[PDB]
Amino acid sequence: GPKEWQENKSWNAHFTEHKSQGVVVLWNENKQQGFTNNLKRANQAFLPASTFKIPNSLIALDLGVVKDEHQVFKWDGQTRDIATWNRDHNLITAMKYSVVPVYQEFARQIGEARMSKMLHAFDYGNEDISGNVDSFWLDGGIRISATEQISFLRKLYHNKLHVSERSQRIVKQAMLTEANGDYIIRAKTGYSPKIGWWVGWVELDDNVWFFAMNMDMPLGLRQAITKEVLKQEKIIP
Amino acid sequence: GPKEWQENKSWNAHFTEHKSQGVVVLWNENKQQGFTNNLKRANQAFLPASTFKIPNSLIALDLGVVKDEHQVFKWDGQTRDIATWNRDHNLITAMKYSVVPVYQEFARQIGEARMSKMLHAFDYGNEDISGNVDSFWLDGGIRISATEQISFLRKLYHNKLHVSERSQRIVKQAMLTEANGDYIIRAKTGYSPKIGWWVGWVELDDNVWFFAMNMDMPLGLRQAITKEVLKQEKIIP
Ligand SMILES: [Cl-]
Repeated sequence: GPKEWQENKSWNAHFTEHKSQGVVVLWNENKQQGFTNNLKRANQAFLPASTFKIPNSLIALDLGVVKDEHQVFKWDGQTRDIATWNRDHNLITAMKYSVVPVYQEFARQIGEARMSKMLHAFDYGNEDISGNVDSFWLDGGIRISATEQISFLRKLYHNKLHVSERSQRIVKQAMLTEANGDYIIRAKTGYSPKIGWWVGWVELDDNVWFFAMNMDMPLGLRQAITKEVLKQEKIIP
Repeated sequence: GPKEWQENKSWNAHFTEHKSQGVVVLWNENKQQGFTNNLKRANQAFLPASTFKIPNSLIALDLGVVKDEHQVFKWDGQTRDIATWNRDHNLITAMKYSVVPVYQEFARQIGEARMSKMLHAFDYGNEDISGNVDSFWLDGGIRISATEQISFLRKLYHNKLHVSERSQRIVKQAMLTEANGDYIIRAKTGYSPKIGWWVGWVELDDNVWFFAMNMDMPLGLRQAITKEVLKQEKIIP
């Protein structure tokens, strides 16, 4: 009978087209079935990089480190290389522009004990915050696979994570990336030197498709390759 | 001192382009200043038509008539003129396709006493539900102006309406109409033979512009005219 996970290697063409190497993982929520071009890489655990802003946001909200999505976190006045980082931000814009220093301050206020407890409660990756509490998702020991990202995102979608419903609704709002009359994408990018990510889901009228992709050494290719797979599968026009 | 409200009649060109007549009202949240092509019409009261799905959704959720945005309201099997109505819906798709019969069922469950009490607590228009409990926003006594729509929407945006924060967040999610890297639109269309509406807001990185437009005897002109004003004011590209 049918399998929970099927391999579709025709998606490799979308990586080959860009001389890229990576994995796309899709989960059809109605059918309760997943699809990927590479089942091995789909289960390979990598640094989450800025995809960690999803659980980090949830924890900061649930503990009151972030009061709501409108609270302003003032620029500390240090000029950094990414220009959009050198300004005041709220939760919405800090996630949109992947503003690392804003989330590093969240993480310090959360603190290591609560961060580790919350990641265990979330069943998140290898749950390992070794390193600095304000950088482990960038250069420490935490590792999460694409299928583990799907599992985490499905819990978030269904408000099943062990944080308040309010925290989950606000983070799903902050994840909003694109919407029109055909679909809604809620997602988060991530970039580290060796790995780039895009994880999230596509809401349709009568189904949800969760996705998690990563690729070696990326940036716009993360969304472009993912969208080529979504188009091939007729999920988006 | 500066004016809270200013009239810009140059926007009339976007109406007369289509041999149309109406009002657009804009509110700049950061500046606390409003702009309109027609100050008198901005404050005249009209039937809300399907813009009433915003307060109706809020009330149905707060009273538990609708449990959440996933609850399915099955098609009653009656083939109606609008094809997208002849199917099962949840709150998200019922608002997207303006599915009148789903919301009439909400209104019947809410009932006259609780509907009137809620609209009073919302300060919603003339607070008058005279007419049929399940059609007064289409052919009964309720009236609201464009500036009153703005004031109601600002309360919703800030979670200041009387109902639970949860109900307000769910309805703001259901109002999602369009999103990209430049802006987010949360809005609701309204149509009756007499009046057409588009009300909502545009979220930018560091500001939000509320809008309410109505126009005589309409359909796509509602959004098209509003966007021509937003483009003229450099709110959207
Ligand atoms: Cl949203």
